[PDB]
Amino acid sequence: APKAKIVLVGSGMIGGVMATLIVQKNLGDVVLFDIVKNMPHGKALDTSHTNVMAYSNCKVSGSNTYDDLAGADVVIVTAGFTRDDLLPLNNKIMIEIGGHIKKNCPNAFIIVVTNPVDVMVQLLHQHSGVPKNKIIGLGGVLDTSRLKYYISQKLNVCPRDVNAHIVGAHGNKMVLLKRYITVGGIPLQEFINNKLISDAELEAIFDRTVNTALEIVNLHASPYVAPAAAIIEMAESYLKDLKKVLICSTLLEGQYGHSDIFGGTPVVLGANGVEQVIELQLNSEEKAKFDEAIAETKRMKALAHAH
Amino acid sequence: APKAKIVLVGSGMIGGVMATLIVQKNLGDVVLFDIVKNMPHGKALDTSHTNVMAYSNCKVSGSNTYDDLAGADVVIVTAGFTRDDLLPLNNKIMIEIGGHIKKNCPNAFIIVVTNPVDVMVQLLHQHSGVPKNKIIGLGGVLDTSRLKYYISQKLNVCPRDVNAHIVGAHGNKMVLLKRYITVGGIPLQEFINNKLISDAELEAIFDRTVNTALEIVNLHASPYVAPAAAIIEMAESYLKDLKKVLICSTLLEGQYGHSDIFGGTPVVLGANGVEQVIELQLNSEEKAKFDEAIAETKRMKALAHAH
Amino acid sequence: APKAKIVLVGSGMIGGVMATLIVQKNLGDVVLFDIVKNMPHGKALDTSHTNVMAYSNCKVSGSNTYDDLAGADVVIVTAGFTRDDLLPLNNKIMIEIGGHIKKNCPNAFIIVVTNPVDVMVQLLHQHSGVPKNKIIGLGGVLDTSRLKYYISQKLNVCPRDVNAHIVGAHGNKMVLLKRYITVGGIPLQEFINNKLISDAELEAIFDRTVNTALEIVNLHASPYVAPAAAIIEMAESYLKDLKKVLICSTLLEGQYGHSDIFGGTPVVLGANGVEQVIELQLNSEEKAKFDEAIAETKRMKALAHAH
Amino acid sequence: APKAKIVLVGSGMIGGVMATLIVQKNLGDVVLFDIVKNMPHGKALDTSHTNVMAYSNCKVSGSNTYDDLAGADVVIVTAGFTRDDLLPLNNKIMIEIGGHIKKNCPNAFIIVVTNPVDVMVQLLHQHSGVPKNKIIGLGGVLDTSRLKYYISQKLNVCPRDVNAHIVGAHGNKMVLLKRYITVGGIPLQEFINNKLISDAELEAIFDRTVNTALEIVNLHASPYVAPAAAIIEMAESYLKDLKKVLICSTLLEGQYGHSDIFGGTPVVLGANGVEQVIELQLNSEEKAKFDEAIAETKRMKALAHAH
Ligand SMILES: COC(O)C1CC(Cl)CCC1NC(O)C(O)O
Ligand SMILES: COC(O)C1CC(Cl)CCC1NC(O)C(O)O
Ligand SMILES: COC(O)C1CC(Cl)CCC1NC(O)C(O)O
Ligand SMILES: COC(O)C1CC(Cl)CCC1NC(O)C(O)O
Repeated sequence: APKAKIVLVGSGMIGGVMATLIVQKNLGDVVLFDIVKNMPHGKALDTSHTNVMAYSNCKVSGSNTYDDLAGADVVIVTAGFTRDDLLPLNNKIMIEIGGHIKKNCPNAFIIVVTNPVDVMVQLLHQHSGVPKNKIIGLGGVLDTSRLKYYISQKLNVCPRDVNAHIVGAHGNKMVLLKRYITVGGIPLQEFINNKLISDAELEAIFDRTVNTALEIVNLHASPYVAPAAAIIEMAESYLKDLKKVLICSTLLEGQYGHSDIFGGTPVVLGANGVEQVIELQLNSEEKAKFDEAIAETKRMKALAHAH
Repeated sequence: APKAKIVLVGSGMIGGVMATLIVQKNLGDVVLFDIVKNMPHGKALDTSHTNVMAYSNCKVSGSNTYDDLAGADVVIVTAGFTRDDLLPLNNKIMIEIGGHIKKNCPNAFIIVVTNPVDVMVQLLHQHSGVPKNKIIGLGGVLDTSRLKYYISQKLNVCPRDVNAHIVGAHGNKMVLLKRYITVGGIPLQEFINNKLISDAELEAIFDRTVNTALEIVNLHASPYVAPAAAIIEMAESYLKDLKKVLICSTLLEGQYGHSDIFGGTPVVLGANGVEQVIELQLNSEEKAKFDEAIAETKRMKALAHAH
Repeated sequence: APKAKIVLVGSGMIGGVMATLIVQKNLGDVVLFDIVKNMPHGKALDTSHTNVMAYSNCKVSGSNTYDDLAGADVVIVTAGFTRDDLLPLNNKIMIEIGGHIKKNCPNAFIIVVTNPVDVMVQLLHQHSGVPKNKIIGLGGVLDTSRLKYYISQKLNVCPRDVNAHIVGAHGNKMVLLKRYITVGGIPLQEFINNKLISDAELEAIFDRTVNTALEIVNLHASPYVAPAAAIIEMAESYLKDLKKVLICSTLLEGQYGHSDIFGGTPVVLGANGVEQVIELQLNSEEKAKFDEAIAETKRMKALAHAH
Repeated sequence: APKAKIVLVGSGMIGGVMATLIVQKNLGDVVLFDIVKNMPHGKALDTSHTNVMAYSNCKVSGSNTYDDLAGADVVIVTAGFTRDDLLPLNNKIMIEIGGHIKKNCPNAFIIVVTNPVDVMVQLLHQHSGVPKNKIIGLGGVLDTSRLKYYISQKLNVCPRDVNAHIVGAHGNKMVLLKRYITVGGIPLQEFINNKLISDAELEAIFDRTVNTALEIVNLHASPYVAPAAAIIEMAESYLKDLKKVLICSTLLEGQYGHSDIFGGTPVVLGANGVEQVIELQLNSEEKAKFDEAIAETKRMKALAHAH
C-alpha cells in the first residue's frame, strides 16, 4: 500500500515511544529495527495491538535485517553508544547505516537523533549520499519545548501559545534567544514590563532549559518521551505536507556566516523535506553565541573521524 | 450527566456548522434553539446521526422553548436581524435572551455573535447580569484567521504558524497591527527585509482582510464556516481549560484608556472564563486607530437603546 | 505536493459540509466545483480560513472548469436535479461528468451521491470507464447511521457500539436486516430477550430509519450533515488505507444472485479502492427483500436512458 | 480547575505510557505516584514537555505522598510485586492504597491493573469502600485487542472492525468465546464458511491470544504499551461519558450464576462509572469455562489474605 513506511533504526526507549505515537496518529507502517535479537519483535508485537484501541491500521514489525530499509519513506536514527571517546564509535555506526540507506532507500527522508546530533547528522549525510533537503537532526523542537513549557507555567497560558527559538546546536552550547520569545504572538518583553514575569525568573528558566536532560537524569529517570514527541512532530510535518516552521539541525550554506556544517535553525518541513531554511537576523552578540555552538560541533566532528 | 450542555441561541447557518463541529469534537450535548418552528428539530436530527461516523456521544436536540437554557454551561448567541435601523430591533432580542439567561443559567459562559458584536455583547452583558469574565464576543479569532491565512499562502508555511493581532472592534474599523505579525514566532519584518513578502503585498492583504465578509457576499456566498470554527475554538478553550490566548471582545476597565465599553483584545480563556485580559503596549499611532474603533461601537450603542 | 487532491463535483449543501470536514481532518486539497458562477469560490474562501483554527494545511479552491479534475485522487459527485422525470436529466449530467473523468483523472476513486444513487453510480461507471473497484455509491453508511443511532439512544450505549446492515439499495426499498444487528458485538436478540428493547420498539425504529429523509424534510430542514460525514468516512478509508468495512453501492458480479447492476453491500475500502466485496449469507426471506431493491434500481435505470 | 485529576498509583512502564497518552489526548492533570524516590518526578518532567507538541494543557507531576490522592477523579493502580507467594504481599499493598482512597478520594473512579487483576480489584474494593459501580479491573479490553488484531491481519480489515468477547478472568483461564466474534458486525462463521479463515487458523489465534504476554516476555520485551492503551480507553470512556461497551472485571451479583466475586464481562462505562453490567447469554459449555475462571480467582483470593 501507499501507506508510508517508517523505519526506526534503533528500538530503544525513544524508538518505543515513537512507534506508540505513530500508531496513535495512524501515520504509517513501522519497522522497529535493532541489532539486538528478539527485542524489537517483542516491542513491535505489544505496540501492534494498540491499533484496536486507536482505530488505526498501521503494521508494526521488528527487524534485525538492514535490507528492510527498502521502501522506507522516513528513517529515524537513534542507534548509538551513550564523552568524546564515543565519537569514533558512533561515526562507524553512521557509516554502516548510511551505506544501507544509499542502497535501499536513497529517496527516504532522514531524521537523526544520535548525540551529538549536529555532528552525527552531517556524518550520516556524507555516508548516505542523500540530498541536503532530505536529512535533518533533532534539536530545537525538543529544546524549545522546555523553554516554552516553563514560561507557559509561569504565565498560566496554553503551552503552545509560547513561541521561542533555540539555535546553533543541541547540547550545552544551545543558543537561547531571549529576543525571539513571544506569548500569544506578543513580545515577551511586554510581559516583563508588566511585571508578569521578571528577567531573573527568565534567567532561571534559561538555565533550567539548558540543563533539563541532566535534571531528568539526576531524578533517576532519563528523557525519552519528549524527544520522541518532538521527532514525531517533525516526521508528521513531512508526511502530511504541513509546512510547519520547526527548528532542526540542517546543512548551512552561508547562513549566519557558516558553511560546510550542520546547525540548528528554523526550517519549513513539508513534502519536499526541508522546503526553506530560515535565517534569523541575529545581532552581533547573538551571532557570537551561534559561533561558539558551531565551534563545538566542529571540534567533535574532528574527533569522530578516527579511533 | 457532567457532559457539558451547549445551547445555541439561533439555529441558522453558523449554528448548523457549530453543532456539526461540536459533535466532531465530542464537546458536549447541543441544543439548537430558535423561534422558528420545526427547523431546529430537523437540523438537530440530521446532525445527531454523525455521532456514529465521529465515534462521539453528544445529544443534539432542537428547541423553541427558552427554559431549555436551564443547566447550560455555554450559550452561543447568533440570533438577530441582518444598517443602523436594525440596532434597536437586535437590542430587544438581547434583552429577551438576557432575561432568560439570568433566570435559567446565570453561571453559563456566554459567547455573542450577533452584529455589531462589540455593541451586542455589552447589551447582553447588561441584560443577563453575568460577571464580566463570563461573557465575550466573537471578533479577533475570526478576523485574524483571514490575515494569518493570506500571509501563510504567500510564504508557503503552515497557516497556524502565522500569528497576528487585530483589535478594537469586529467590523470595518478593526485595527490591523502590522507590528504584531510573526511567522514561526519570528517578526514579519525579517521576511520583508528578505524580500519574501513586500510591504505593498501586506497592504493588499490588510485590505482583503478588512473586506473579506464583503468579498464572500459578492461571490454569491456568505461567511458561516469560519465564523463557526472560530467560535468553537473559543468555546473549546473554556470547556477544556486550555488557557489559549484568543482575541475576543471583552469589557475594558481602563485598558487602552477605555472603560465602560467592550472591545477586541487578546484574552486568555479557560475554566474561569476570561482568566486574563492582555493589554497590548500600543504606540500612539496604534492607539489612535483603537480609539476610532471604540468611537464607532459607542455611536452604534447609543442608537440601539430606543426605536 | 503528494497531498491528495479531492474534487467535489457539486458545491451545494453536502459539498459545503464535506469541504469543512476535509479541512478539519487535514485530508487533502479541495476543489469545490459547480456550474454555478462565483458561489464555489465564495464557499471555498470561507472554508479556507478554517485551516487556522484546525491546524491544517489544505488548499480550498472553487472552480467552474472541468479540467480542474486533472490530478484528482478522489472525486465526489453530488451534482444533479432534485421523481422519475429527473432520471434522464441526471443521466445526461453523469454522462458529462464521466467524459471529464475519463479524460482528466481516469485513476481517481469515485464516490457517487446523486439520487437515485444505485442507478446513477452505474451510469457514471459506464460513462467514466473506471475500474469496478474504483467507483462506489453512498447508501449504507448513511442509512445504518440512523438505525445504529436510534438503537443506541434506547439502550444508552455509545452510538458506534451498535452495528447494523442495510443492503440492496439506498431509498425506500432499503433492506433492514434485523438478524445482523449487534450491540457491543453481542446479538441484539440478547437485549430483546432481556426486555431492554422490544420487537415493537425495533419495528418503529426500522420505519423511522426508512423514512428519516422525509422526517427531516417535513421538519423544514433537509439531510446534508450526516450524508457529508458518511461520504467523508468512505473517502477517508480510501485515502488512509484503513480497510474499514463500510456498506456502499458496488458492482455485483453474482453476489445475491445478481449481476450487471450496482447494489448496497458491505465492502472493504482501502488504498486499492474496493478491496473486497462481502456477500452476506442471506436467508431466502432476506434475499426476497434484496431482490425487490434490485428490481426498483433496474426499473429506474431503464427510464434514465432516454428523455 | 474542573479539569479532571488522574492519579497513577505506580509509575512504572505502564504508568509512563499512560501519562504520555493522557497528555496526547488532553484528558486531565496527571500525578505519577510511586514509593520510589525521585523517579516519578523525572518521568513527570519529561512527559510535561509534550504538552507543547500535543497542543495540550495537562499538568504532569510526580509524587511520593499518598495525600496527593485528594481531589482525584480517576485512580489507576499498577503498584505491586511481579506466583502465588506474591498474593499476600500485593494484598498488603491493596490494603494500604485502599485506606488512602477512602480517606482522600472516596468518590474517585478506580481502575485496578495489579495482577492477578480479578483478585486484586476485589481486595481493593473491600479495603477502599467505594461503590461497586466505581471500581473495575483491566482484562477484556486488553485480551480482546490481541484476538481482534490477529483476526484482522488474516482478513485484511481494519482492526477495530473485528469484535470479540473474552470473559471470566484476565490470565490463563480467560474464556475466548468463538460464537461472539464478528467482522464488520457479521458473524465470523460466515467468513469460515467462505474459506477466508479456517477453524484451525482460529484455534491457533486463540492459543496465541492466551499466551501473548508470555510470547512478548520470551522476545526479551514485556507488555506495557497495549495494557496502557486499554486502560486509557476505559478511563476515557468514564471521563467523557462515552458509554462504550468494554469488557472489564466487575462485581458479579448473580450473573453467570456467580456472586461475591469479580470477573470479566462487558460493561458500559460512562459518567456514573459502571452504568450497566451486560450478562452474555452463555450456553452450558461456555458457562463451564466461565466457572473454571472464577474458581481460579477464588483459589488465589484465599491465598491472598494471610502471609
Ligand atoms: C551499540 O550498537 C548499536 O546499538 C547499534 C544499533 C543499530 Cl540500530 C545499528 C548498529 C549498531 N551498532 C553497530 O553497528 C556497532 O558497530 O556496534
Ligand atoms: C428575527 O428574530 C429572531 O431571529 C430571533 C431568534 C431567536 Cl434565537 C430569538 C428571538 C428572535 N427574535 C425576537 O425575539 C424578536 O423580537 O423578533
Ligand atoms: C442542474 O445542473 C447542475 O446542477 C450541474 C452541476 C454540476 Cl457540478 C455539473 C453539471 C450540472 N448540470 C448540467 O450539466 C446540466 O445538463 O444541466
Ligand atoms: C513493591 O512495592 C511497590 O512497588 C509499591 C508501590 C506503590 Cl505505588 C505503593 C506501595 C508499594 N509497596 C508497598 O507498600 C509495600 O508494602 O512494599
